[PDB]
Amino acid sequence: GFKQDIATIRGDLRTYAQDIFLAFLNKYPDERRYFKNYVGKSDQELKSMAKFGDHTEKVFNLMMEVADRATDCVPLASDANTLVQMKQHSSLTTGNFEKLFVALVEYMRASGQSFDSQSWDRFGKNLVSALSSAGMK
Amino acid sequence: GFKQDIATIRGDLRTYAQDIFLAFLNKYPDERRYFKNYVGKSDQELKSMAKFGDHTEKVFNLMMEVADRATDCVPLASDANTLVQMKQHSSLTTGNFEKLFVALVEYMRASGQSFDSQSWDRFGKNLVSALSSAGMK
Ligand code: HEM
Ligand code: HEM
Repeated sequence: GFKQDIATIRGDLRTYAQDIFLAFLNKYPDERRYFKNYVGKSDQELKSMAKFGDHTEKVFNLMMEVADRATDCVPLASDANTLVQMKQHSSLTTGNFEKLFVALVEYMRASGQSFDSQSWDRFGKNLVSALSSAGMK
Repeated sequence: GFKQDIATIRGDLRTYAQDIFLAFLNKYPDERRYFKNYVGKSDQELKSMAKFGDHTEKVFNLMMEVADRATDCVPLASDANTLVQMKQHSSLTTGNFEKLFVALVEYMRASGQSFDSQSWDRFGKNLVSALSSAGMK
């Protein structure tokens, strides 16, 4: 289920983080604009970039922490606030977060693994509602 | 579902509040110790006590608001905080609340209405979880 999924992703965090983030960037090309050093690079080129692996891993590490702290897939208000006031997110709207989770859910469904995709869909929706109440447009 | 259940209970609150609270007290006789004037009385006698109906209704008026304010059966941290800080609850532990929901879920399953008993069970567990986080033993 949801808790096992967190253990699965953490077990090979580097791999899952890179593949899911690329799935996100290629599904929503407009999103790459927020990350100027990823522009004009193929998937393999990015997988070779030290900063790419490190950053994506850090993004997913925090996502897993938030997911582990949640109750019945509902994130803590404090975690939502933390994501909203991070300077790196100053610019962002809930729309950007919805797209990430759509790509994440689609990735899980398309993989071979037995992820609890329904819970992740729920988690993403609840997280987006939480960002909204936290003041994100 | 859960949201419709809130509307159903609100539509005949006094009746539902008394029957469920009576179900609670009769399943757990020991819990009546927290309510001084309820010992040694039959159900019909309690229902004729103005104080019994007035307080049970107020208890359910608030319970429905907490449920209404919840996201995915997960109550707001602030509502959990209010329940723990209420002076009338200074001597309670999460066990008392757990028993109340066991009785409430049993009541719904035994009735003939189409209540979403599974959701109320989840709500009860998540609320107990929230009470513990708010400092309740
Ligand atoms: C709830 C999901 C998300 C989490 C947990 C998260 C987490 C993080 C973290 C921890 C960092 C700092 C990285 C470091 O330490 O170097 C970061 C940076 C950043 N995030 Fe997020 N993020 C999320 C969603 C998003 C979304 C949806 C966007 C926009 C499509 C976004 C855009 C950025 C950008 C532009 C940076 C700075 C760029 C960089 O580090 O190269 N993030 N994020
Ligand atoms: C989350 C479920 C609960 C809610 C929303 C709730 C709500 C309330 C409210 C609003 C009052 C004040 C009523 C007034 O104005 O007189 C009250 C009083 C009280 N509650 Fe609770 N309560 C809950 C659970 C419990 C439990 C599980 C117990 C322990 C069996 C309990 C014991 C009491 C007592 C002893 C009083 C004061 C005695 C009395 O009013 O006659 N409550 N509660």
